Amino acid sequence: SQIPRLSAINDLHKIWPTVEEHGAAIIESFLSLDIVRRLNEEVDPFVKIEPIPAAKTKDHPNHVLSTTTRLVNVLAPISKAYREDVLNSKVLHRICSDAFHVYGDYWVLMGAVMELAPSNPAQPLHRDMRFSHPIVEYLKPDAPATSINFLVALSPFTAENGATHVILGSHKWQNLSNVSMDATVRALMNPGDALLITDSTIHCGGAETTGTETRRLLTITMGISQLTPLESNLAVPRPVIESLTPLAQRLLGWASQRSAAPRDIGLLTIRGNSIEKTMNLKAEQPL
Ligand SMILES: CN1C(=O)c2ccccc2NC(=O)[C@@H]1Cc1ccccc1
Ligand SMILES: O=C(O)CCC(=O)C(=O)O
Ligand SMILES: [Fe+3]
Repeated sequence: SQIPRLSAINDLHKIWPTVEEHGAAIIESFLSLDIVRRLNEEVDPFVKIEPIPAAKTKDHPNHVLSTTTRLVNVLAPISKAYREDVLNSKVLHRICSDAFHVYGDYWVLMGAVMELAPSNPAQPLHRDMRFSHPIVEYLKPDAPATSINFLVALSPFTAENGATHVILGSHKWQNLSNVSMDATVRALMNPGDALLITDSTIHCGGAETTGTETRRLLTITMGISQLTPLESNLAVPRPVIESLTPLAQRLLGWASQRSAAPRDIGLLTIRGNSIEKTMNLKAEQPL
């Protein structure tokens, strides 16, 4: 049984129901190739200078990722394509509002480019969020997913170059005794395609077997606004913030947030008023 493949335009309403049922779907042409090109060009130098995940100069080293992984997050100050095109993706927002409506507003838990060096080994099969949000393990097993992960190919995903592994249905597994690479299927994808999984989907990056190809992806973990993002936009220059849409501002933590509770009293408010109202935060002011 293979990962279902859906069109970003044609099949839009089918995407989240497909993930909710099977734990994974491939969104074909999630980002256009022109956006992929621009993202790539804009993040390239930051990828090249990024040290190892656990670099000694970091005061929050990532000890989990392999030394042949590079991960660059807080993309808004680096990439116009990301902060305009990606953060405003209609497809992305329709899926997130489909996924998160029971909880409320959602935001970017982390937007990162990952680049894997040739011969990068397969990651251990895993669910996300367990090195950041242990609260998630305490959720009842039937609780709606509180985060999801769009793994967007910025270069080709093939079985040979380490395309992601997923276990279909594994987001509903309580008993993990059956986890093995035996149960996986691959996300074979063209640049701009996205693999969409939930925080309970068991998955892993694949083994890069060519010894030559450098695989790159954009991972967008979207999560309910009641959960703290893994990354901070607090240091993004205010001019950059004020060039965004209000929606993009909210996604980066530069706006207040709402839950779905009928009498919701809000998140990140100030004596009854929003961040953006208190600070008189402008939007869509070009640089
Ligand atoms: C550790 N880890 C990340 O760094 C990561 C990277 C991109 C997007 C999400 C994310 N969150 C995570 O929880 C993963 C978990 C993991 C990663 C590699 C091997 C085993 C487990
Ligand atoms: O490399 C991949 O395709 C998967 C990345 C991943 O699962 C993670 O880093 O949490
Ligand atoms: Fe993962």
